[PDB]
This record gives sequence, C-alpha cells and structure tokens, in this order.
Amino acid sequence: ATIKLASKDNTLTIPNAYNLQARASVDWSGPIEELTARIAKAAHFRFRVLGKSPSVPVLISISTKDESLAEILRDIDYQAGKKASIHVYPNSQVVELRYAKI
Repeated sequence: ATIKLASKDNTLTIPNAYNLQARASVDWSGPIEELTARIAKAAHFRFRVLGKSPSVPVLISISTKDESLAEILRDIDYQAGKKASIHVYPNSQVVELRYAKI
C-alpha cells in the first residue's frame, strides 16, 4: 500500500498511540493486510498477522486527504467487520491484524 505522511467496539483493541497521531493522505483500495502493514511501518510499529488469511481476501477502501493513522486503522477495522480485527498495543508498539477465521 501507499500513504502520504503530512459496530464492533475497538476502544480497547485499538487505543490511541503517539506515533498513530501522525496525519496522512490515502487514496487506495485493496487487501486489508497490505495497507495495515504499510500504516504500521509508517508509524514505526511492528506488524504481525494472527490466524490464516482467508481464501477470498478482505478488501477495504480508504479515501482521505487528511486523517490520522489511528483513525484510518479504525476505519479499516470497521470495514473488515467479523472477517478480521486490528489490535494496537501502544507500549510495545505493535499493530496486530487478527483474521477471525474460524
């Protein structure tokens, strides 16, 4: 993915973190894992996927001229719905993509 740096509740799963406050412009759609990994790298966070990537990839779309990486991640998380979830660990600085694959 590529970013231009300038109902499920995810309050505890995706809390705020300093590096995720950074603002960015994003115009992209495609594999959730691709953009999520790009955001994590951009925010200096480790990225890891838990579970197994679904047969049919979870696609998401982000169109914003200015948004925080944190809000973009929450947008992406919602879009994934029951198909997957994003966890953000502020102390260890890890972004986790968990495929709810069962």
